[PDB]
Formats: sequence, C-alpha cells, structure tokens
Amino acid sequence: ILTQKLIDTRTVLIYGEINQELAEDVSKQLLLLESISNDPITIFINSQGGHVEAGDTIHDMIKFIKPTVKVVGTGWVASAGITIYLAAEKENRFSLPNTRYMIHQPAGGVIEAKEIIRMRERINRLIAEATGQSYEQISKDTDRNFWLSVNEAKDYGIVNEIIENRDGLK
Amino acid sequence: ILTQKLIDTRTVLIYGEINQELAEDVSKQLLLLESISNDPITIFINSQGGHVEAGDTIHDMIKFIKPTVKVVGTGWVASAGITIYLAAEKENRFSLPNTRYMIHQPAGGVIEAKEIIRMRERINRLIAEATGQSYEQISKDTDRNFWLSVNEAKDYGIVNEIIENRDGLK
Amino acid sequence: ILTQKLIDTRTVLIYGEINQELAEDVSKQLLLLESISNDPITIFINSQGGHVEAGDTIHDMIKFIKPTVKVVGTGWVASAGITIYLAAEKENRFSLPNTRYMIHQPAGGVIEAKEIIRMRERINRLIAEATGQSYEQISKDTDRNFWLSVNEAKDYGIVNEIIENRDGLK
Amino acid sequence: ILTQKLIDTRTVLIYGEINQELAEDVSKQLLLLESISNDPITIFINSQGGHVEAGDTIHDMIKFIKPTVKVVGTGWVASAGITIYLAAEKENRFSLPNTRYMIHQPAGGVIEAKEIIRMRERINRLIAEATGQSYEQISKDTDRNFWLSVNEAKDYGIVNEIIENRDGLK
Amino acid sequence: ILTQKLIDTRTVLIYGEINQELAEDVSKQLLLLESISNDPITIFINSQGGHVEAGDTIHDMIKFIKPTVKVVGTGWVASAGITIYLAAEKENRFSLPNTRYMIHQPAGGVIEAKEIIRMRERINRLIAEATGQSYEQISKDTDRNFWLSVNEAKDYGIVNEIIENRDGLK
Amino acid sequence: ILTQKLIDTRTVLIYGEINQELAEDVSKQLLLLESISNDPITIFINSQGGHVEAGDTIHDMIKFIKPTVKVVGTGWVASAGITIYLAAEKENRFSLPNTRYMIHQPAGGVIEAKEIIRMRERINRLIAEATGQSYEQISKDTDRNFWLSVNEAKDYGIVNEIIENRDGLK
Amino acid sequence: ILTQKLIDTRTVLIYGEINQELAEDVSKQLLLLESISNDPITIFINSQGGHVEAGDTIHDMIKFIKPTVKVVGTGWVASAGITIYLAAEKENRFSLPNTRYMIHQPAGGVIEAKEIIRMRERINRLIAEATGQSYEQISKDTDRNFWLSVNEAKDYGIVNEIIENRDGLK
Repeated sequence: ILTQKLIDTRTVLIYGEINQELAEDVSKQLLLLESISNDPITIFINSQGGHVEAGDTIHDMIKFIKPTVKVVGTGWVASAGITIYLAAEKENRFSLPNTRYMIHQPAGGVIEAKEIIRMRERINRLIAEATGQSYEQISKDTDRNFWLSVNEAKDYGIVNEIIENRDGLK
Repeated sequence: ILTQKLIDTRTVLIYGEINQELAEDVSKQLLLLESISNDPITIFINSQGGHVEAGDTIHDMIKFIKPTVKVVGTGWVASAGITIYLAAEKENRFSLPNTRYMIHQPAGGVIEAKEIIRMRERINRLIAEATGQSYEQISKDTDRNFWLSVNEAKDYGIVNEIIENRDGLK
Repeated sequence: ILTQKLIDTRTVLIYGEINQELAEDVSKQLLLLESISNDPITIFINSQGGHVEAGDTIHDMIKFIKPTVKVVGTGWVASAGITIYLAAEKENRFSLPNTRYMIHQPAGGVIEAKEIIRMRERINRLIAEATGQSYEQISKDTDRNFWLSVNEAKDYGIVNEIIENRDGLK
Repeated sequence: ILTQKLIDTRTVLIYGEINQELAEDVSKQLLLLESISNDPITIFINSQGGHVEAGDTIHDMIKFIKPTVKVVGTGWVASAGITIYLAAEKENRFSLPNTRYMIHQPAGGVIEAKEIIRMRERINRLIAEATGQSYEQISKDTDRNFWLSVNEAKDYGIVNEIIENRDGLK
Repeated sequence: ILTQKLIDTRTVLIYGEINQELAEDVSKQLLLLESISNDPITIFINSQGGHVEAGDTIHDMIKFIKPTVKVVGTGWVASAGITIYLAAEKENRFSLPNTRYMIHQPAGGVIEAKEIIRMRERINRLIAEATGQSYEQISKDTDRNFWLSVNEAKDYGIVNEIIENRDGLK
Repeated sequence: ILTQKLIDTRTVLIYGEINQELAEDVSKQLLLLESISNDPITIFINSQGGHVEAGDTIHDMIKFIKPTVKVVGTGWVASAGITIYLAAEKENRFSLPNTRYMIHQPAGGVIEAKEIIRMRERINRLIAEATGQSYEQISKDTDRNFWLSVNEAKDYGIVNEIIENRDGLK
Repeated sequence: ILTQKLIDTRTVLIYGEINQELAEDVSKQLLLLESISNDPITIFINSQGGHVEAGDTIHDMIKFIKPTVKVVGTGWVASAGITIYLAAEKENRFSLPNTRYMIHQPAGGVIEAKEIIRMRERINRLIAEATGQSYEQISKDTDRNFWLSVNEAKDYGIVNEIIENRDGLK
C-alpha cells in the first residue's frame, strides 16, 4: 500500500553519483512505470555526475520509454547529470530555485586520445541540440569548470522554467 | 498496520548528517505524505548540517509540496540544518527547550573562490529573508562559529515558539 | 502478530550508546505509541551515555508526547543516559536492584569554552530541578566521576522506587 | 507459523558473549513471552560471560517478569553467565551433562578501585544468596579461575538437577 | 504486484561486470521467464565485460531457452559483453544511440599459452559467425583496443538497427 | 510454503565450523521440530569441528529432545563434529560414501593444564561409550591426527551403515 | 508466486567456488525438490572447483536423492566441479557448446602425505568409473593441468551429449 501509492505518484529520484547501479535502478523504475500507464513521469535530479556510460543509458532510457518525462533539477546538476537532465524535451525541463548547473564533462568520462575526442564530440552535439546553443559554445564550456546559477542556466537553454510550488508543474 | 499508522502521524524525522541519501529518503516521505492528503506535516530536526546541495533539495522540497510544513528543532540545528529549518514559514517554526542553533555555513559547503562567494550570498539572502535580519547581520554570522541558545534563536528570528508539550503545537 | 503484540506492551528499550540513530529509533517508537493511545509507556534504560544532543532529543520527546512515561533503570544509567532517565516525573522513576548511576557529564558532550560552560549550566539546572538537589551539589557532581549504588541514587533523588517484581510497577 | 510455533515453546537461548545487544534481544523475548501468558519459560545458557551491566539487566529481567523461569546450563556457564544462571530459583536450575561452570568475575567487569570493590561485594552477595555458600567462600572463588565439573557445580549449590532427557524437566 | 508486473515486461538488465554472480542472476531470470511463456525476452546490455566463462554461460543460456531473445546495447558493450550481445540473432540486435562497442578480448580472459590460443580461436569464430565478418578481420580486431561508434558497429555487423523510441522495437 | 515444506522433511544441516552461532541455529531448529511432532529427525553433518562448548551443546540437545535423531556423515566429520555425530544411537549413525572421519580433539578445545586433562578425559569417555572402543584406544587416537576412511570408521564403531541411496535410510 | 514457479522448473544452479556454504545451499534445494516430487532435476554447473569435502557432499547428495539428476556443463567445469558433474549417470550428462573441462585435482584438496595419496586414489577411482577410462589414464590426468574442449570432453567420456537448444534436453 505504501510503495504502491509511491508508484502512483510516477516520480523517480536520481540523487547522487551516476553509476551502473543507479542506472539499473532507474531503468527498472522507468520500465515499471511505463508498463503501468502512458501517464507522464517526473524525475527529480540532484547529481554531481559520475560515469559517462551510466549517464548515456539513463538519458537514452528516458527517450526510449513511451511516457513523457518531466525533469526537475534540485541542489545541483552537473556533468553526466546534465546529460540525463537534457534527455527531456525543453518545455519539460524545470528547476527548483536553489540549484546550480555545470556542463563540464570529464575528459576520461570518470581510453585512447582518439576516443576521448570522439566521446567529447558526441556529448557536445547532444548538449548543443538540447540547449539550442552552438557546437562551439558547448565545446568551450564542457572543457572548463564554471557553475551556472538557476537564472543563468535558464538563459543558457538548460532550464526552461523555474518553479517554487506544485502549481508551476501543471 | 505499524508503518501505516506511523504514516498517519504525518511526521518526518531529519536526524544526523545532511547528505544526498537523507535528501532522497526525506523527499520520498514528503512526496508520499503529499499524495495521501493536504493535511499539515511535522518535521523534527536534529542536525549538525552536512552537504549544501542536499540541504538545498530538502529546503526546496518542503516549499514545493502542497501541505503546510511545521518544523520542530531538537538537540541541535546547525548550518545546512538551519537552511532546512528555515524552509517553513515563521509562524510554523517551533523548538523543544533543549536545543541550540548555529547559522554558520561552511565556505566550501562541506569549487573556485567566485563560486564560494556566490554560494554564500545565496544562503545569506535565504537566511535574511526567513529570519527578518538584515543581510549584513546574516553575512557576519554565517562566517563565524557561535551557538545560540533556544531563547537567543527566538530573539534572532529563527525560532518563533518554544514548546514543551503537545498542546503548544496546536 | 508478534510485533503487534510487542507494541501492545507499550515498552521502549534504550540500551547502549546514546546517538542520533538511537534517538531516531526511540522518537519513532514514542510517536507511534502516542498515536495508538494515551496509555502510559514504560522505558527500560541501560546506558553509559553518549552524545549530548541525542540525549536532549530523547529527553524532550519523552516530555513532549501526551502519554505518561515511566522509566526503569537497569544495569547502568550514566551521563546522557541520566538526562534521559530524569525526563520522567519523580514518582514515575523506578530501578531494578542491580543498577548503578553516575551523573558525570562529559565537558565536550562527547566547541569553544564559552559553549562548554553554557552546556554544563543547562544540564546542571535540568538535573537539579529533576532530583531536588541544589545547583551547587549537581555542579560539583557532574564534574567528577563517581558511581552511585541503587540505594544512593534513591537518596540522591534520582530513583524514586526500587522494584524487583511486576507488582511494584503498579 | 514457524516463529509463532517457536514462541509457543516459551524457550529463550542465551548463547555467546553477554553484551548490551544480547541483553536487549533477551529483554524483548522475555517481555513478549510474559505478555502472552504466565506459563513458565525455559532458558538455555551457553556463555563465557561478558559485560557486567548487561548480565545485571538479564538477571534482573528474569526476576522481574511474572512467569517462572527455568534455566538449563549447557556447554559452559561462566562469570556474567553465572550471574544470569543464578537469577532462577534453586529448584529451577538445571544442567545438561556436558557443561562446566566458573564463578570467576572480572575485576573491571570487562572505573576506580573503590568501585571495583563495590561491584565485587555486590556480585559476591548475589552468588552467596543464590548458592547457599558463605560470603567468604564466594569472595575467594570469584577472585580465582577454576572450572567446576557439572557434579562439582551441583555440590557447590549452582546446579540443582542434572538432566539428560525431556522427562527430567517435568 | 510490483515485481510481478516487472516480470510481465519480460526484460532482463545486464549492467556492469560480467562475473559468475551476474551469470547466476541472469540464468535464473531467463529460466523463470521461459517457464512462464514462450513470449520474446528483451535484454538491455551495458557492460565493459569481465570473466570469459561467465560470458560463455550467459551467451549459451540465451541460445538455450525457447523464447526469442532481443538485445539492446546501451552505454557500452565490450569484450565478454560483446560475446553476450552476439548471442541474439542478427535481426534481433538493437542499439540505443549513445552506445560504443569494442570487440577486444582479454588474452587471459580476465592458463597456459596453448589454452590462450584455443580460447581466442573459439571466441574469434563465434564473433565471425555472428557478425558475418571474416575470421581474419575478427582475429585482428579482438587483439587490439579500438572503440566503434554505434554507426560503425552497425557497419561492422554487430548492431542491426539503431533505435531511439519504443516503436522501433516492434 | 517453501520453508514450511522444508520443515516437513525434518532435516537439519550442520555444515562448516562448530561455533556458538551454529549451536544457536541448530538448537532452534531442533526445538522447533520437536514442538511440531515426535517424528524422527535427520541431521547431515559436514564439519571439521570447532569450539568444544558449542559441540557439547549440540550433542546434548540431540539427546535432550524427544524425537529420535538419525545422523548422516558427509564430506568430513572431525573433532567437535565427531562429538556431535556420536550423539545419535549407534543404529542411527549413517554415512554417505565419500566421507572421512577423524576423532582428534584439540587440546585447548579451539585454560589451565588441569582443565585440559579434565576436558580430554570427559570427551574420551564420551567417544569410548558411543563407539564401543576401550578408553585407552580412544585416549591414544584423540591425541593424534589420523583420518579414517568410511570403511575404517565403520570398523572403528563410529559409522554403523554406509548408504548411497534413500532406501538405505529406511 | 515468483520463487514458487522457479521451484517448478526443478533447476539448480551451481556457479562459482565449491565450498561448504554452497554445499549447504545445494543440499537444501535438492532435498526440497525431492520432497515435492520424484520428477527429474536439472543442474547447471559453472565451476572452477574448490573444497574437496564440499564437492564430495554435493556428489553424494545427487546420488542420494530419489529424483533422477541431469547435469548441464556451462562455461567451465573443473576439479571438484568435475566430481559433482560426474555424479549423474552417463546418459544424463550434457554440455552447452561454450564449455571447457579439466579433471585436475588439487593435491591438498584446496593433511599428511598418506592422506593425500588416499584422497587421490579415491577420486581417481570415482572419475574412472564414471567416465569408463582406465585408472591409469585418470591417475595421470588428475595430476596435470590440461583443459579439454567440449568435443574432447565428450570423447573422454565426461560429456555424453552436446546441446544448443531445449529440444536436446528431452
């Protein structure tokens, strides 16, 4: 009854390091919610990032499932966490007020130099398409370490709407 | 029946270090209680603080949900714990008698100097608005380590009402 | 059925170190029992003490809840454990025969000198009011390490009644 | 059904080190069995001893509860384990054949010299009253390390009856 | 109801290191799903590889069971993970867009030289048959470390179809 | 249903080191099975031995309970494991074919010299009575390290019947 | 329902190191399946071997129970794993295609020289009888480290039938 009603909220929490264990847990939750109904799913994300391949799986699983996914950034959203956040369509990307964002991507993906370049190009294109920023702007910003405030992240094209209450997530 | 009646009390305990794990647990409890009814929720807080981003999430989740949240400070409330405590509206902020308060915030948030400054400014404004104290007073006090007694915390604008029994939380 | 009938006894055990984890567990049990009925609760305490803030929470939670709380000291009751024990009204403070008591309080509370003094003064006043001893007597005794026998603890005003059987807890 | 029928036997096992964790587990079992009925309880004890305060609690809890407690020594019963064993009335103290007994008590109770003496005097009187031996005999024997065979423990007044089968525990 | 509906999706996740523990878990899931119905099973694979013998078991179990197995590569698929991936028939081999592939096989299988050669020959033949590539091409590529993009893996004969949404897995 | 039918077999497994933890688990199983019915119990023993006092408890508990206990040696049965094995009556002592036996007993019981001698004498008499061997033969053999084959253990009087199939345990 | 239907498959997995813990788990599963019906049991074995006495128990338990046991080798089957594998009758011994076999037995059984010889002779005779190979051939091969391919293991008399699909296990 308790977990059953927790499933009824169609909410997924992605808090902490992005790793294969978290990717499995999130994948299971998303597949379970998909099998129940086509109703929208809300994901709250508080993550500093982690492993690139785990971030890739969560990103792709979000786009793969039939239900529309809304994301709500909270606390911080960085690196592989940003990749996950940007899986949702622009109009479905929300933020709580006390959140900072960083698109920096680890070079190794925390592998040869040719693969580091390929990985970077792939992620740069992903972020560019999702935000509406040019490839060159993203390429510069993924290779440095700067935090964006919630308002700056909105101006950047990461966050679409800043919300404080439930009625903003209508 | 046991956990079901524990949920009926609409009570959340925030005891110990503020971290992403605790933030997830608290977020789940708050979302679960919200889905059940719009009835008020009581949070008992005993925390020395912890990670800024986890504190930010809990703070924002308290304000995000529809139910009115009452907070009861107990033992100690410090740093990131203070940020969480101050998420409730002033008239909903209570304290048990044997509690001390400290608004000191860790510089690193336990990151570049520019971001340390930004983080401090954000938290200073948050605490100033919640307490009614000036920005300058808060800015001074977050950058030093001094404990306030329950009575001093009341005079400071952190605690609204000191309670010993159930009837005080009417 | 097993834990359900265990809850029917309205008994809470406080055995071992006083820490935030134990404080959370005890808080949950007390709140759960309160929500069921206003019937009295019995707490058996076997503790060497621990963390001051955790002791403060348990002490205050005992006084906060509506049900009358009876305490039964067993084995040993010391330091933060004494603070918890003294939360119950004098006529509700019992002891099993093979128990020793020590009111010694750790200076750091196991923090600046001004806060050590404040903490000590607060706890001294708490113990003085509960036992009926003068502030000066308590102040002397919290700053030294001496064990009281069950009979001496009774004479001191800590224990009200020494009991061996069930009929003594009528 | 399995644990429910295990509770129907009204049997408690005290195997291994006497510590606060074991004291809590045993206390819970004894209180649970008491709440069910006033029928006798059988305790099988295999213990080298442990912490004095934990032994004191179990000893006192055995005497505290309404049901009559029978004890069956098995393997070994020593030190704090002896204190627990002697909580039962003499005619309710049994032993399996392959058991050895030692009344040696650790000086520190595994604390000032005055308290070591007080502790020893208290435990000496306890053992003297339970066994029927003089204080002087017990005082000598608690301060040395000698094992008694099951027959010697019977002659000493520790064990009342040596049993091999169920019918002996009638 | 929750795990029951999770089983209804007939989905298996192979995330992380390929070891005997994972092989047991996957074997149990595949056998359980087979016993329920002959309906198709979908496996999502995110793995860097691991132990050759565990990979061999999962590969063979996929081919052993009656249900048709579809595989979906996600994040990365390498080494022993590739061996597992290639257990499915070519037309049942899918990939999510953000995935890289590497057919490199560890020489020791992470054992004498004669057995290293035998192992390599066996795996080379397996990969050659599944992909349609010549033995010589596979032999070269398993003995070097190069990552294939999702498009290159498709051209290589590893991936048959790249999918972004549910409708592509019709 | 699964553990319920596992209890219906009235089978207890004693595999691995003989310690107080295993003694507690075995004691609980034997008492549970006794409370259900007076039907025979089968114990499979694969043990190198362990702690003497734990072996003594299991030995005595086997003889204490009302149901007839059959033992089946498997793999190896040594030291404290032999003491347990010999708790069953001779005609109820079976062995699987691939089993070796050793009656060697550790001097310390893995304690003063006088107690080492007493312990050895007690165990020697126990083994002599169970096997039908003279005290002198047992005394020699417990103080050396020699393995008996299943056939030699039968000739020694440890094993009564060697069985390969179910029908031999009629 | 999930584990209940998993039991309906009458399948046991022996994956990883052969130890007393695994022997207990396998023994419990085999006894449980035997108590349900006399229907055949299938065992999938992926094991490098381990402890001789644990292997002996599993081997003997397979032969002891009434149901006919079929074995399926997968990944690798070596040493103590080979002993277990050979417990099944020749016509019930199957292999998945990607499996290697090694009959090497550790001298110590991973103990005096006389016992090493006895152990080796016992295991040599066991393997000789099961495979149809001469004692001399087995004696040579257990004392060296050489891997057999699935086809070589078939020619050796270890594997009877190589299967790829379900219909081969008819």
